[PDB]
Amino acid sequence: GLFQEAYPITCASDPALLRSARDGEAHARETHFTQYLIYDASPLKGLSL
Amino acid sequence: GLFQEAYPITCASDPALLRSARDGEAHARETHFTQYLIYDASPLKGLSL
Repeated sequence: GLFQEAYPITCASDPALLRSARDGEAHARETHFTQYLIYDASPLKGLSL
Repeated sequence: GLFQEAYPITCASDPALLRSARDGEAHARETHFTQYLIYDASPLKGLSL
């Protein structure tokens, strides 16, 4: 409410391309032909869940 | 004012190429067919910001 912001989380368009989330964003597949990923950017990044 | 110089920052032609510059210049893509990338050369390099 104070910042008027909203954090994205670990999400993509394929369960195929969701596989490269369990290694961090080092080699996370951002983009195949249309299939797009957005890594987690949040206070909740890197945490237990 | 003394050196008459100008430091280049991390900049590239493709957001394809920019993603590879994030984790260090060891395996960063310098260039492509006609695309090109400039790694950071600056007093600011290595820093948090």
